[PDB]
Amino acid sequence: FHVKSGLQIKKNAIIDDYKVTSQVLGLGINGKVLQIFNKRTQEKFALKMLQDCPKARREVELHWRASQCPHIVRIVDVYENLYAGRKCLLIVMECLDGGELFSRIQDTEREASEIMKSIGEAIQYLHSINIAHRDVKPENLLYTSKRPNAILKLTDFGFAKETTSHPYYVAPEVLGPEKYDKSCDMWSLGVIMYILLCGYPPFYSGMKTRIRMGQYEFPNPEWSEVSEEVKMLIRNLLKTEPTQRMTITEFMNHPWIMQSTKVPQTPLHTSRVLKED
Ligand SMILES: Nc1ncnc2c1ncn2[C@@H]1O[C@H](COP(=O)(O)OP(=O)(O)O)[C@@H](O)[C@H]1O
Repeated sequence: FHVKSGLQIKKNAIIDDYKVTSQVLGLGINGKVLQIFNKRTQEKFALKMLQDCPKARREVELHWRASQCPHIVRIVDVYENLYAGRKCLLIVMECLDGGELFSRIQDTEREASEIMKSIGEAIQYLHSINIAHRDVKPENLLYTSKRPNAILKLTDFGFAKETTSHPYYVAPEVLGPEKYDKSCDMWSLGVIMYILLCGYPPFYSGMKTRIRMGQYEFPNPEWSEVSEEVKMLIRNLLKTEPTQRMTITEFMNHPWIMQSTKVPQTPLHTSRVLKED
């Protein structure tokens, strides 16, 4: 009987259990994400502050329900305190330090693969529980440590969304209509995989067009040493039509992804280019 705990919105002042500092781990939509310390254990953690409101509690739940996944940043616990006469939602997160995906990179095809593989997993799990991130951009991919074995994790559920309301032989369609399709998630993947391998994004900067038109290239030299197999994989991800685009399940099985170990240590110009513009 495997069961994890349900989420609990703590009401006591976060200050008693934690020690909040002025350091800024970073900025964004909701504001500053401060670095905090756990008194009794003295470990560092990220603190996110949301206005308490229905939409917010939904996000938090989704993320908390997905923290059981290795490659998703974990929510240690959440508070509902009173901030400025305003009822807020304080979220404590494991503190990722390694830095954003591309940074670490700039600062082998096989490595690019392995990276794609973990991002894939972050998505496979979310989807396997009916959730679409819908904001899988590089920025939201931080490394745990600076160490060489740091692990990659996806974060930010400000747009996370439930795709499911309300017979061994029945088709997935019949199971019911679930919209908000995660396809974009698979698109974000292509973009990322692209950038990794060469150092720049597929669609450059009438860009909104080149996209809708779905017109890009694997410019030489950059892609001169890249397999048509790897190339073919980007294409099925970069399909302009959702329903035509590859599935997360089909991605995790594609050879390049499923067998990183056995993938060419062919160098990539990435860092260089990545640093050039
Ligand atoms: N758990 C974390 N560990 C380390 N840094 C974080 C963490 N969460 C957020 N950050 C920093 O704060 C910024 C805000 O991140 P994000 O989760 O995307 O929230 P939002 O997009 O709503 O601003 C990130 O770009 C990052 O630099």
